[PDB]
Amino acid sequence: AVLEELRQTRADLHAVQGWAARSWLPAGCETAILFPMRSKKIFGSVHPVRPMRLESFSACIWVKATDVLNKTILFSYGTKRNPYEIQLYLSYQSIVFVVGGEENKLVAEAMVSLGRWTHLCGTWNSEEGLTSLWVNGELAATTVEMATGHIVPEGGILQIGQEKNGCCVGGGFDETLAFSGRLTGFNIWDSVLSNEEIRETGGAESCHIRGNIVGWGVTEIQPHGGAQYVS
Amino acid sequence: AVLEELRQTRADLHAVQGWAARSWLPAGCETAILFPMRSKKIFGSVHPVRPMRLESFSACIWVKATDVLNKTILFSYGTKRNPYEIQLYLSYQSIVFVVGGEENKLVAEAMVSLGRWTHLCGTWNSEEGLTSLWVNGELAATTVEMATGHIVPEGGILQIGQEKNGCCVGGGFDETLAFSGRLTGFNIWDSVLSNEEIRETGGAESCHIRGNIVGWGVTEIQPHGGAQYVS
Amino acid sequence: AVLEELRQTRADLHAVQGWAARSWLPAGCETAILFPMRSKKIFGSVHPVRPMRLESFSACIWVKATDVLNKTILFSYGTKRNPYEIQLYLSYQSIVFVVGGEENKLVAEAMVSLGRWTHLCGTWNSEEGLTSLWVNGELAATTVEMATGHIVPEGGILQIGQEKNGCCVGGGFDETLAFSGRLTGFNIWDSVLSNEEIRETGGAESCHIRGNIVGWGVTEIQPHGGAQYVS
Amino acid sequence: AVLEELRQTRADLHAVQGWAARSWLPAGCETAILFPMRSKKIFGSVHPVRPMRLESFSACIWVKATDVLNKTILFSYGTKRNPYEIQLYLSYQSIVFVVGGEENKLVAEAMVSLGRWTHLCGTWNSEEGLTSLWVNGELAATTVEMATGHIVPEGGILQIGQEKNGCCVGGGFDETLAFSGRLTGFNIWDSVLSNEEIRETGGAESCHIRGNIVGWGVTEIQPHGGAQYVS
Amino acid sequence: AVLEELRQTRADLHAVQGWAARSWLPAGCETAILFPMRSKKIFGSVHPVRPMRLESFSACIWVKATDVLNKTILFSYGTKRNPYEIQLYLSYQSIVFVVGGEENKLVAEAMVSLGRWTHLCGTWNSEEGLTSLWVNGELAATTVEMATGHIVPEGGILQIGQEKNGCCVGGGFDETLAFSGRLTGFNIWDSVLSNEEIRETGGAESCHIRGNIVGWGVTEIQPHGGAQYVS
Amino acid sequence: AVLEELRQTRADLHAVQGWAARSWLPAGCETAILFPMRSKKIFGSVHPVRPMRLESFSACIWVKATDVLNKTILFSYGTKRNPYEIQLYLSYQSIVFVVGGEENKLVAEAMVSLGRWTHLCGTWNSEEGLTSLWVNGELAATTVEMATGHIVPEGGILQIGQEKNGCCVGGGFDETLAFSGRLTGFNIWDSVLSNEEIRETGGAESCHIRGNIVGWGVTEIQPHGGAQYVS
Amino acid sequence: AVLEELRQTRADLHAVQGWAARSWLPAGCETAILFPMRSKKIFGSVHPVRPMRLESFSACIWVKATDVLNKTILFSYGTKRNPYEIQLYLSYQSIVFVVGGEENKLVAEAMVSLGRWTHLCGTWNSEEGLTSLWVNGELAATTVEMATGHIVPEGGILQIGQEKNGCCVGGGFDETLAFSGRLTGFNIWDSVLSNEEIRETGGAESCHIRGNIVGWGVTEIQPHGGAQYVS
Amino acid sequence: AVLEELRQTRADLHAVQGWAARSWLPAGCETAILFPMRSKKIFGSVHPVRPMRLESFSACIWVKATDVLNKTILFSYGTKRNPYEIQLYLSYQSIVFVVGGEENKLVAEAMVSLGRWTHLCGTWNSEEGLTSLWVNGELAATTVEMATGHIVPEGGILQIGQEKNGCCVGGGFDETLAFSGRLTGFNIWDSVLSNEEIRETGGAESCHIRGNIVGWGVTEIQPHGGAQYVS
Ligand SMILES: *[C@@H]1O[C@H](CO)[C@@H](O)[C@H](O)[C@H]1NC(C)=O
Ligand SMILES: *[C@@H]1O[C@H](CO)[C@@H](O)[C@H](O)[C@H]1NC(C)=O
Ligand SMILES: *[C@@H]1O[C@H](CO)[C@@H](O)[C@H](O)[C@H]1NC(C)=O
Ligand SMILES: *[C@@H]1O[C@H](CO)[C@@H](O)[C@H](O)[C@H]1NC(C)=O
Ligand SMILES: *[C@@H]1O[C@H](CO)[C@@H](O)[C@H](O)[C@H]1NC(C)=O
Ligand SMILES: *[C@@H]1O[C@H](CO)[C@@H](O)[C@H](O)[C@H]1NC(C)=O
Ligand SMILES: *[C@@H]1O[C@H](CO)[C@@H](O)[C@H](O)[C@H]1NC(C)=O
Ligand SMILES: *[C@@H]1O[C@H](CO)[C@@H](O)[C@H](O)[C@H]1NC(C)=O
Repeated sequence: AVLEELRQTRADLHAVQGWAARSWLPAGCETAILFPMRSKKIFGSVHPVRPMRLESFSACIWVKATDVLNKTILFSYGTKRNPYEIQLYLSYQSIVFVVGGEENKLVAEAMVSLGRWTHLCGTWNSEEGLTSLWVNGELAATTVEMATGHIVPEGGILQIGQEKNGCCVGGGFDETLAFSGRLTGFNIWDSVLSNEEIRETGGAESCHIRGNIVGWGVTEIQPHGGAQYVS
Repeated sequence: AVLEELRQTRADLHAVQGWAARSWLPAGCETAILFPMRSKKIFGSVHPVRPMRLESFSACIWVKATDVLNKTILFSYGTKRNPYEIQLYLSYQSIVFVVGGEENKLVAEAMVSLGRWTHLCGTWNSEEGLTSLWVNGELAATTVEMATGHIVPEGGILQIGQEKNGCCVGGGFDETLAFSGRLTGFNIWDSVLSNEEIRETGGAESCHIRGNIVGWGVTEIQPHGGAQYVS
Repeated sequence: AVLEELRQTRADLHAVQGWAARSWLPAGCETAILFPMRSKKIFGSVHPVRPMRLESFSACIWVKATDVLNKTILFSYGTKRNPYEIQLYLSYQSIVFVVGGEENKLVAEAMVSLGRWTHLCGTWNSEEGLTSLWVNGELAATTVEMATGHIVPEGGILQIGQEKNGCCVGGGFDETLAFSGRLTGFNIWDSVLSNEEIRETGGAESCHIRGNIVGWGVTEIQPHGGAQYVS
Repeated sequence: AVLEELRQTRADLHAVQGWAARSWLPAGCETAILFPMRSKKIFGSVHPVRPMRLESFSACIWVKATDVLNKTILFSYGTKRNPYEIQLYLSYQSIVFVVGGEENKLVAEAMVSLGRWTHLCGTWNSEEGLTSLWVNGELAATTVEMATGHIVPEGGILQIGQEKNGCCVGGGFDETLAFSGRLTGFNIWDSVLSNEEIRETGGAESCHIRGNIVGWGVTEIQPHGGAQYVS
Repeated sequence: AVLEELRQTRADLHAVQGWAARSWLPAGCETAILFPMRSKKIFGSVHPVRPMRLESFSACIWVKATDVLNKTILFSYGTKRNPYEIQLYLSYQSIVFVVGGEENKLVAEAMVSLGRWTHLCGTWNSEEGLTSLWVNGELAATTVEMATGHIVPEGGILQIGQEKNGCCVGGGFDETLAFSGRLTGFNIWDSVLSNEEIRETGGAESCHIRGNIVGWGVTEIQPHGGAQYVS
Repeated sequence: AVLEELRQTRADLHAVQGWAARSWLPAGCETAILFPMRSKKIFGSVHPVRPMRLESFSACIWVKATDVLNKTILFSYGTKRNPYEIQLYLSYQSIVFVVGGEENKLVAEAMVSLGRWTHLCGTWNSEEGLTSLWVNGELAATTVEMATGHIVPEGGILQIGQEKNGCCVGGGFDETLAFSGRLTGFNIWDSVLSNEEIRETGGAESCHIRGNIVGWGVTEIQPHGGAQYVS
Repeated sequence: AVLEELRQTRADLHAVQGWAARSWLPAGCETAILFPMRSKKIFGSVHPVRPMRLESFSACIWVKATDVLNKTILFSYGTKRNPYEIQLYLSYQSIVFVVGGEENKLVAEAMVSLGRWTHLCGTWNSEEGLTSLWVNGELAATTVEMATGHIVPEGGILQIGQEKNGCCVGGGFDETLAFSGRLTGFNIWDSVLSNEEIRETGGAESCHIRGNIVGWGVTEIQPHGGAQYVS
Repeated sequence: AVLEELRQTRADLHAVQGWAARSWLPAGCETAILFPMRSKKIFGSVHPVRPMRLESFSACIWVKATDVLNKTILFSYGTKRNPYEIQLYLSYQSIVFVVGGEENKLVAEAMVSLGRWTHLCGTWNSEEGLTSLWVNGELAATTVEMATGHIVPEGGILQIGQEKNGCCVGGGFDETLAFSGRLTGFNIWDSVLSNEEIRETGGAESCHIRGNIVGWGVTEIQPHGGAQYVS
């Protein structure tokens, strides 16, 4: 009796199953930025209140990439002299973390899926260049003495979904570099997070641990070019 | 006991039944463009990165038409000399595919419903003009030697929901030509898709197969005039 | 066993109960206009393609009013000479239908609730001025020989939520006249709808019967001043 | 049998549990303002129709603060001469109510949570300065003879999420003062609400009791700088 | 000797003769409004600080009409009920002054030239409707008992170059009624000016006598649609 | 004595000589459109009130071209089907008039100077295609039976300085075809002007003879992309 | 002979006499701000690079007032706490300099003409409040011990033509306080200028002496509401 | 007789002397860009049609600087990697030409005046780095083997009045580097100009010699931030 009716109740709930699953957001975040397209002018400007005069930093982010090219920028900090200060991006299947210069990069192979949220986070300290990438909370890659003894200066432009090219011409950003998908939980810290801290940054009810420099839901992140807040 | 309570549980879930059903999206697409009204200025501009110098193409699309007139444009590619290069549209009850010139068209009669999503897709190769229309994955119509030996040139304007008229006067598009409804999953390929490929393009978890020329969620599709992204 | 866990399943579904109920829309309409506030500049312009040279008309509408004043305009058609051609509005508790002139009005007392959708609809034919108001499908009021032998001319401005005052000064509309709430299913017909037609216009799956003059989801309705499309 | 199936039914409903919980709104409010970030230009201007020439007032509000600093403004009324006429704000953990002057403040310690809605409401009468703060319906703090014999004049600017600084320079608001979170049910009364009235203002189906001076869903509350209506 | 070189000096000054003559402005006026075209939406809004609750008024204007149709509006004040309260316009060759309603008007035949500045001033007192038109300082046409015992109420919209038709439709102003040319010295008084005052208003150094209700260079005149301030 | 001081008077007037000469305008025209650069999106839309359903037409224009390429468009009228209905342009040194189609055209060799105003007027009647080009009032080149028995239809877009390419893509107009310089006195007639009328149109005090279809200072000309009205 | 022709040469030059006189600018200034009207929202923001933490200051300005009311503001610097820090304004016929607060002010009677440029410069040093007003280079009125021992703090907003009221309400500036006319040569110094320097600031070729804090043609002055640069 | 009246004629012409002198433009240039202030965001973008893949180039510009700081940029071309490719700027009194990098530069001491137009042209060929600076047509300073064997690549942004800092942050350009004054005749050539050509570029009727890469009145120059075209 009850089982038979439960059959049709489940059949009905199937309609809302996918509708709720498609708009699900990771952690406890109630807002995210949507890049519906790889444009020549789509990006998001971040305006940290605290200066970026940082020697050690651990930048985490929740990403869901619809299409990943040879080079797709998640977030990137770049000054006038050197546009590749901090730059997390995605290759065809790997994740690349660039600190200091374009030549100093750390690559973690084949642990990013397209339509699934992943907590990509990258740590780096200037004492000996001990850089690491954690994906979904477990170590993905690590290297030492890369960009060692380097300090990212102030005045640089930090963006999400693009690299420093400027939009004083009505865009001008390289389309192939753009990011198309969803971003949330963008946090940057002034110190190397501990292992447990990195694990708990990408948990279930974890969208309330925000960095001091850039904090999701606190810092001025304004999208441009077509990106929008999908609350 | 449990059955009685299940009665009221189902009665309660009835309230969310329609609310979830009305905003349901086809395939796995999490975003779509809404044309709430037939205006003189409503359309959506598409900006393919790859040039449209194509001899064979298979253009798929998910459409839900609120009202269909004698001539309602779903998508249309048109150059300066000939505005009817590629044009998929809807008659009162039939679906029309135009390639090359307005005289060359293929008509499939009475398989489009108003308030229901349908995966209209049109294939065409210039070797002998073998054109086809598949609706919901099964062949709807086919013809041979139409617009044969024709090449759609570059520089043309591609739009969704309207035809090439231009909006340098504050609109100017013919209202009767406009489209009012919902569009999603707009993909254009550079080659004739195989039968299984066409079948799987309009499946359940099928909103991740995108064309190389125009790909939903990848290409710059910007609405104008009142059209908007209903995420 | 099953009953006990069903208790907590219902407790869980309670959280989504109200969230789905609050954004529920009447009929089968998937889109509506939200007037969040009574501003000096909030309204919605309607642009019928067919001229308003009508002798008989039946104008239906779905309304949910957050706050109703001495005079709150739902929709209003007004020419340059006479701004009170057609005007449906709400008094403190009654519904008023004005056709032809401000002196010719029909009042139906105390059948409008604030936070609940109601299908207010008004019919009028110029042969003898036989005007009627139906609320939720059942007759609310009726009168004869009011504005008889009158023809509403063309060129008039039709708005939803305000009356004809113009916004060439940055607003100027009377705040007290404004409408704050939700509107959907705005339809105007060129003929007096039959009783069954009026009953089925405000049904359950009834948001696909649209008028020839103004049709919800077909005609150009553009909000202004703060009103927005709440899909 | 039924129990086993109910196990996976609950497992499935878990996906929509959090999705519905994250966008839940308090009382019966169907609309709210979202401050996604602490910008230099984010706020919301309120335009009461009735003048603020009030001697006694009870200002209620529903707030959900993502991050609370040393000084975070929920709402603030300020004239040209004295910008601190009325100002409700949040310290690190306490709630502060300022009436008349910045020196006259009432502080209620440690009853505000970050990610949870709370019905903060403040009452004040000028007969003897008997001011009170109610949090979630129960008394949080109270004092007497503070700003006694004072009248808040007219012409002042009332904002939500910021204090009176002006935005004729492209912002200029102090970032640290800004509010980042969600606001709803902003009501201001011309008289001291009774205890039962304050209790029922922050109830379950209580988002229909609105003040005469400022009423949520009635008064012109236009956000600026990045604040949004999250319907 | 000197006489011979004077010929070349005059020939040189010839190049600046016309260039200075074309941009010459009448009276001592240093600024004027240019209506380059008869757009569908060209006009200028006037926002008098003092209310238009006037019984007797004198209104002057310096006009240079590039093209005059059957009906070309210089300025027009109109309320919601009656859009033809005050309206000065030009027929093919005559000047028409309308006060109260279209039925009662004053016409002065054939004293307006196209490319030449003319100082048109219409006066009217409600005691007996004694209305007069003065062109370039000399009386043109006078009538008595027209719109007698009439009072132009407040709230009406006053414009230059168009009638009261509203621009909430993206224009909508009748193209034919538009004004294309140059306007300056728009003044409206609360009392019928004396003959000597009328003569002095249209003098040489006379762009410093301005009306109390509307005063050129003091009142808020906002051009729209293509009209611009030609300083 | 007088001659000596006249020397310095002439020396002084030298400073204003060039300043007045550079901003000189031809005919009695007091306004003109300036195309400072050959932008990708610079043009001017023209919106004739009278439809372009014309069989015979004479079109004049005063032009001062800063730089003339292989193809520089002064004005161009083009429909959706055929964008080359009417098109007057400049080759490296010649003036080209196109009516009907690109195949049939009239060319007048080497009578256009760059920095000097020239009055180019092309006439054409459909009775036998008798087309003529008049430069500065004297006939330049005439031909017969070109585009004979052809009628330019309605709906076509008419622009100055560009072709019909549409700006819904944020521009897209071919840069090379653009016009950079100054334009004025754009007039189009519904009949072939007589020889004396053609001479008078390009006279000294001749900026008051305007066409019925398009008339300078009467028709609606909207510059776009960087073009502006240089009064 | 020469004298006779010189008569007509002078008659010719008469046409350009007034045209050049009306647009004349004082000093060697090549640009100025025009306030065509006393709008509700007309002003000009000034953004000094150097902070206003000044104890002694001299502030000059060239002013030409079309209409002067009971209180018309030339420039005004005001902080959040005290909006009347520095404020130079005009009464019906006198010039008023306000430093520190409203109570302490300096008044110079009847030396301002409406349509004539005047060089008003107010100096003030905090050692003993020795404040002075210089009009056209000759001292107008001086006082001692007014606002003595006072320091104007930083963060205050400095405007020309209005007070500190804010425009986040779409204006809100008091209309009466507005300034309508022309302004130029706005300079503010960090030290009390010497008498010879004061005289030289208002000379003939004197639009190249600019203050260190605010300098005309160097400091960032943005007109708003209708004000514009009349070059 | 004639001499006496000529005295007053000269006295009258004195009034227009300065008014014509202040708006005088050099060469035969009829248009120029005005930088009224040193805003945080004032500049002008230049969009050369021909790519900047140049080995030898000569770049001229007419400049009139109101205020010159330690570093004031006239024009600057900079790529992403190296923002200092080409950069002409002014020190306190000298003119500096930078090609390749900041380390290698050419300085010409003390030949720039503030309020006077000067024709600064820098030439450089990569064969041996033979760079030269010509001021007003006479060589100022030359050097050899500086940036030798260097090629300025494509994609770099070229601006007038600022460096390459990007305006995606709502400005961000360094205020000190900005340029405040007037610019015209901006030309860049693909080959080192000859000495006679250099002299002719800065002549009297010399505003018709324009470069192939960037040509004044041909290339797309868009002012931003407050800069405007002073025709
Ligand atoms: C992938 O991108 C890198 C730079 O990010 C590039 O060096 C490499 O060649 C690319 N792989 C290709 C093009 O196959
Ligand atoms: C339907 O549209 C076609 C063109 O798309 C037209 O030829 C045909 O006449 C229309 N049918 C009608 C008007 O009944
Ligand atoms: C209600 O409104 C009507 C006009 O719509 C007005 O005549 C009447 O006086 C109002 N009732 C009041 C003010 O009590
Ligand atoms: C908290 O803010 C108050 C003012 O609102 C301030 O006086 C106090 O010092 C702050 N507490 C700190 C800075 O620890
Ligand atoms: C001129 O205009 C008036 C109304 O302004 C109109 O009545 C009259 O017919 C017009 N004259 C014509 C059309 O010849
Ligand atoms: C000049 O332009 C025409 C088309 O307008 C073109 O056919 C011709 O080749 C051009 N001349 C050249 C490129 O030398
Ligand atoms: C002039 O203005 C002052 C304040 O600026 C005011 O106190 C005074 O009353 C005014 N004079 C009048 C209103 O006659
Ligand atoms: C002038 O500017 C240069 C850089 O352009 C700088 O190195 C130098 O120190 C400056 N001179 C000063 C600050 O006196």
